[PDB]
Amino acid sequence: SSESYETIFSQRIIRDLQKELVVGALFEELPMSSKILTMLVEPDAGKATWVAASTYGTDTTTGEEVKGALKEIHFSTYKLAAKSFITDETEEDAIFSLLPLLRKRLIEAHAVSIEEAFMTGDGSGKPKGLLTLASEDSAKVVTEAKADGSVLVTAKTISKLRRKLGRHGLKLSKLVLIVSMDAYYDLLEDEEWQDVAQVGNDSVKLQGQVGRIYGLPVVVSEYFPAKANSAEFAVIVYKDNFVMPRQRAVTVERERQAGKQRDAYYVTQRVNLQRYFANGVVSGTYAAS
Amino acid sequence: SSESYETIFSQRIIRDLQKELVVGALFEELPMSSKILTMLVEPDAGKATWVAASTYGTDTTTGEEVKGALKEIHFSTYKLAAKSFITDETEEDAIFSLLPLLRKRLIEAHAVSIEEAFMTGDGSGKPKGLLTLASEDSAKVVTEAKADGSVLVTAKTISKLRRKLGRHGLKLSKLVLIVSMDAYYDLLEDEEWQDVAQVGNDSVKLQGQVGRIYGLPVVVSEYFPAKANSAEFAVIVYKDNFVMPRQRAVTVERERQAGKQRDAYYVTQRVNLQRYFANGVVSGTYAAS
Amino acid sequence: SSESYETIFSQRIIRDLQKELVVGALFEELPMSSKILTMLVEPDAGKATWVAASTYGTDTTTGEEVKGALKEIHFSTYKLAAKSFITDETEEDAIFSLLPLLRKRLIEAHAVSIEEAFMTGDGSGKPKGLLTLASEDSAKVVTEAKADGSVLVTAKTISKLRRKLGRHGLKLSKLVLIVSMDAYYDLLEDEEWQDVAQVGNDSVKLQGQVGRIYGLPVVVSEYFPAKANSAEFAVIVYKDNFVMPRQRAVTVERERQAGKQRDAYYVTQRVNLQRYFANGVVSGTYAAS
Amino acid sequence: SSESYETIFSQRIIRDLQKELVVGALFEELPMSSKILTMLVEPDAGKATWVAASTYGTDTTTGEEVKGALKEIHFSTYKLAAKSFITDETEEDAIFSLLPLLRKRLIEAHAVSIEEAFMTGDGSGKPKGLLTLASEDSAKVVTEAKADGSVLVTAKTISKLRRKLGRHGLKLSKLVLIVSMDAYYDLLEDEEWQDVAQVGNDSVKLQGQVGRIYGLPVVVSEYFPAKANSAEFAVIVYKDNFVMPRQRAVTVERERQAGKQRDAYYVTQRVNLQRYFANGVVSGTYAAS
Repeated sequence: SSESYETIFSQRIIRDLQKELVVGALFEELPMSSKILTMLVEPDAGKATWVAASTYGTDTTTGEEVKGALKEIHFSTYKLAAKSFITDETEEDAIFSLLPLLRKRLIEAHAVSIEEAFMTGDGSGKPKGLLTLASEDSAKVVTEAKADGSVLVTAKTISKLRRKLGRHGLKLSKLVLIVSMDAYYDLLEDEEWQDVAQVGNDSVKLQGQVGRIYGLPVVVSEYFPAKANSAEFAVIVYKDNFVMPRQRAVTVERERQAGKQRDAYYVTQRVNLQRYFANGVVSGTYAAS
Repeated sequence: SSESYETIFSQRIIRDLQKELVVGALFEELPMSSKILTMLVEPDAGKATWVAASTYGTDTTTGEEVKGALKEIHFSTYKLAAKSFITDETEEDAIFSLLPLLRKRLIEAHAVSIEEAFMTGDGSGKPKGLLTLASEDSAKVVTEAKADGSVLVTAKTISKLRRKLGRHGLKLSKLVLIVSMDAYYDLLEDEEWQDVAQVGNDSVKLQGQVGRIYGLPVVVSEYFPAKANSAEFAVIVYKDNFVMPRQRAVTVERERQAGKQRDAYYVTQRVNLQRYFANGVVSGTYAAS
Repeated sequence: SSESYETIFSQRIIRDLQKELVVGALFEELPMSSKILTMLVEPDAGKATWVAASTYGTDTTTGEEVKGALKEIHFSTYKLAAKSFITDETEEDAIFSLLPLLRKRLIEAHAVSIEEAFMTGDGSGKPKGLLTLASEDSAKVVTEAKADGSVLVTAKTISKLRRKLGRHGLKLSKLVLIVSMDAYYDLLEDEEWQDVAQVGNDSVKLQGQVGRIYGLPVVVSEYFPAKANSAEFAVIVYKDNFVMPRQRAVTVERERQAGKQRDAYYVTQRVNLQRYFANGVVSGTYAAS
Repeated sequence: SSESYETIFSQRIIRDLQKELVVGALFEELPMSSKILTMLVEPDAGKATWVAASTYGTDTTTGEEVKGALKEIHFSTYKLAAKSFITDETEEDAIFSLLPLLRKRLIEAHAVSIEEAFMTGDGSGKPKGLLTLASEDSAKVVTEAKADGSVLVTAKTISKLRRKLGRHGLKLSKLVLIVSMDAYYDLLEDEEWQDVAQVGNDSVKLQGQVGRIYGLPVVVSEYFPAKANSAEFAVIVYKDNFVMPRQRAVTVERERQAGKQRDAYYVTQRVNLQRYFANGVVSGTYAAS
């Protein structure tokens, strides 16, 4: 068995085993099944639930009241997908060892670029991605940090960030933060360490990553491209905004020629990303100015 | 058609299986069946149970003597419904495995709403809430920590109110304590810190809640409003104070029509959770003042 | 029905779990067959029971020698019971779950006042009370403390009294300590720890009690009357000085009336507190005089 | 006859026990098989696939995106060994078995040289010391520890080193570092211990090599050169590149006699190491600057 049925199910074993690279794929693994997944619920927005039934239980105010709502809420995927160019006609030179040692390799780049597009993706070919999203959220809190000019890397920006989002977003459950390593090195390697920047392990016995800010643990890995202009952050509630539609099977369809001794290698699971709301994150900013 | 009667024992059973929030969502639970479980009893208030009964015995002060007692020990219930359909009308091009995909979220909305109604609450339709309890208990004598910033994150507060309720009840079974996240970091991974909440299991040993301050496990659960003023404690013994007359085994009310682009699955719950005695809970305190 | 032999069992097992109040009594609880138990021996309050019996057989001083200890070794326990009564009218509603969840409080507050008697009681109706028996041994010898005006004794008195029944009490196996909670606040949270007070956990090892001096587990409070004139300490070797004859395994009888539709139960108990010899606890004073 | 056809197979098990030298050979065995081991493939430059390819899946920069890449996968260890001998005329003291005294330090010195060569190797015959490998890349990046003249041994140094690393590297997952005891001697006996270096063990639990910088079980050992210039650290992830290619199992080569009272136990070795790519570790400097 070669490019057939042998380094296949361990590929998905890796692919769940690499859920483990998570610049923010800790998100709500919606396990999709058919396709046009489409609930038409009302949001978890605005309530305030029942008067538990008697006479006129707040019968003057209000009713329904805000949104609410009915978004509605349709989802599917992008049939997300991978492929492994190598030399395959000469693969029968009796090794079977080499090749799983040649394996793993590409689940890495697979999931990494997957998360890259998952935070930097246009809803197009790949689904949606944070920095597009937070950009099209108009979330450039312009510009409370100032684009490498003046290293104002405290938390006041993050403070009114949290207190902008605190309607919708909750308080510190979980509420998260994906910065730049430059922003890291601006908010770690300092005395500030506010509430926490150091160390954000610190105990540990809880889940997340390097760094904690104000209770929010911190993520880096820089898909803002560097210096001055993007967000430098991703201050978002890790609950009230975003789930992860994955559908079902990745499959390692290792087909044949495909010539030049480089024969057909293909991997493929429909996954996606959606939320239920308006914004998760106001961040940066720190932009062109 | 589904969503009328096909998955319900499902929902009640998984609601049993995450009735599981170690904050109040288990307590002194009475799986009730009356509408109002009423009695007129006189528990541990007044007596002086046996006394010597041979010579003199109860002849001067005071007769009743003080409380007492009476309440009366009624136990109504509180109606904890939800009301989230989805439109099954044309969202039906073979879905059905959405029934193993849709649900789940809804009792999560239930139990979060349940707890936040549970700890702060008015008795009107909810029970009267435990953080509000300490407010109407005034169990909340200030100050013992200075109001978000240079907060004396001690435990002599704890010890003082500990024997104060040990004037009420006794000591160290259970005695419990619900904290803020502000009190989470403010008394986890500070120095000393305090009595004991290093480690934070703190053994773990017991039946289960994170932390153990001489027997007081540490509940964040994050519903204290910060802003310098609230408690950041909840000094109570559980195993004295407050029972849960928990009423009904839940039926959803997956009602069909409700037509014209919709359906109707109202959901339900009925419990009650009731003060057993007098003043058996303290909190904070710590406030802004 | 209920109020019956069927429900004494969940009304009598409460004794088994809360005879266990570690607040004032721990002895070899004698299991009694007869009632007015008595031995006729003279215990070893003078013996010395061989020289070898040798070439001499101790003929001169003295002729008995002293007491003795022919008391003679009597026992005669004490009936102890609250009257129990439930709403013996209203429930024909088969609640039952009720009288579990209603009481376990009668055995309890029964035991509460029982230990108020145990610490403090003139011998009739109760058996022996501690501070009343302490009020004959000159246990409250004058003085050690300074009448509620910054009282200064550490375990200084404890060393003195520790010598004073360093007499035929050895040290610290068992020999234990009860104090007051006023004594828990004038000494625990002192700096002392004079060998220990603070923190007195001090592992927490086997059974033990709250706080510890020198190894000795420590109880406080209530049943110690404060008012500066007291024993605010209670030191004794439990093992030598005092024991529990306990006769009546628990009977409560759930015969009915008792009229006015509320009927009759009775939390009968015959146990007894008894000792042997002479002065076996010295503790206080600690005066107001 | 011993040292003949027996202890070789014991030398097998000792070579399996001398897998265990927890300083170096904590990499990844490639157990090769023909002679040289080699797959055909060009290193897959650009993959980073993710088959979108919806429209022109990025049509600008670059178009490869990486020259080239062909390094490549073609590997062979060498004829590595330990010469060994004794005079076998003088273990004839009814022994036939002083190999419990004799070998081990054989196998010690074998692996001692081996991991020494991983500190101090040449790339041909021996593979490589990594300080060598530190040198070629100009990973010796200055100025950090000043020349052992006011040594600026900080982790801010290692922070800029991670500013290199944690891009293509991760953060402390897995990631490692090998020091000198002089290099540890600023991190032994200090308070610095920077964001985390504490301390050594500390929990203790996992691979816990001495020093725990941001959770790095740090190997000291050192067969570096010391004084002013070396690599005081080794900011790496072991799991980045860096596999052992190895060949066979054990072979000691026992041309026995060989007279002149000297044997020939040629304790071979057919293992190796190379990395896998380009940059893999920064360390130093810790120069004469």
